[PDB]
Amino acid sequence: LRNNPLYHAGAVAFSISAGIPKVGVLMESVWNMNDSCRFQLRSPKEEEKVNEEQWSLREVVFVEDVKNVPVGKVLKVDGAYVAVKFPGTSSNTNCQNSSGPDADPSSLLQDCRLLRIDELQVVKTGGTPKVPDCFQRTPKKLCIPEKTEILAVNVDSKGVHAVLK
Amino acid sequence: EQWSLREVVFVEDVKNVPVGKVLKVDGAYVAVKFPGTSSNTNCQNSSGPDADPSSLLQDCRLLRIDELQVVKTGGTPKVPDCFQRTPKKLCIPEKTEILAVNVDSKGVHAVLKTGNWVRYCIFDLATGKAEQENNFPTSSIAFLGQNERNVAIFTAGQESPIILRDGNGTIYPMAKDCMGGIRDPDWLDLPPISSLGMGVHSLINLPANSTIKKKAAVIIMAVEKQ
Repeated sequence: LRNNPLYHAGAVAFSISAGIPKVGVLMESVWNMNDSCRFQLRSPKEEEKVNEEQWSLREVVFVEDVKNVPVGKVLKVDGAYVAVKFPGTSSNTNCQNSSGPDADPSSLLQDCRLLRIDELQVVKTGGTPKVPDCFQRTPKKLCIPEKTEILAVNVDSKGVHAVLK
Repeated sequence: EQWSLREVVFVEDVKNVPVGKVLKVDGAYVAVKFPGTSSNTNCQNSSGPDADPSSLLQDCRLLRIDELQVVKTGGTPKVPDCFQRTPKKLCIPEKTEILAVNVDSKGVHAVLKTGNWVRYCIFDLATGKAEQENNFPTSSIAFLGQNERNVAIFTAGQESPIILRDGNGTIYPMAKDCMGGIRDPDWLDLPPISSLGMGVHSLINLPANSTIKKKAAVIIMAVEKQ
């Protein structure tokens, strides 16, 4: 879909409140980084509600956009419209095994979304557009002034702090 | 051939009014299986349980909901038939006697007697009423002639001219005036006609560049020898 959010429901993130790092699964699609969204904390339906908090994305750091960036196979094209089978479109979560030859062919209709061609973006051999990782995997050099001696250093979210002689 | 719809009569609005069964609804978009949408005319037997599920997709059109109309238990909207299957009465004026009648696409043509008066009448089939009625400029007795049973109003067929006959067997020389009335009789100096033939004939024997049109009325006159 062309109208992709910044992060999708299901992305795993952590928030550091009260010094407790809390790990939670994003419950809704994020459209702007200055908003606040609900996260279900993860290690007859009250237990499902008991572990949601709403947090702002400043506080939250996404580890993974695990899922829910939707890629489907175009099963038909017609005029301005298209039929596309995406993973997870079936409201019947209990139909995870109808991949047999006896799959009621109405189920394949139930599985596919009907959209307009202009609402879709073609996925090329490079995969879906990756959200850039927020972990600086490799060491990055800092611009140390010349002819200076470093007496002490430390770190914080604010950046690097150092005493220079 | 390219035909002007004015001259065409549709016999039966046969087929090609496609009813589809809605197979899936997705917000404002829908998938509908309509008959004859499979470009593979050779898939007429894939109605088995092993029917490749992709074939069902190939068979159904994708549209928006606003482009569709629900078919109710009365079927598709019938185009009204152009053939008046049952007899329809015409609005005949009271106290009139009918001397002759004939037909054409223009409607019904009849000669009506009213006491000592004689009138020529054209009837509209939509309303059933006379579209125009005119008294003859000649004496009514002269039209009634020696034998009123001889009165007639012959036509060549469709799109035809009209030939009246009086009670003497004479062709009555009709013509409209510029007021919509009847001009003085432009006499023909003709003997009586015992019988007259009727029909329309093609003139395709003509060259395509002819000024004479590709149609004509053919009239055969059994003229009496005086």
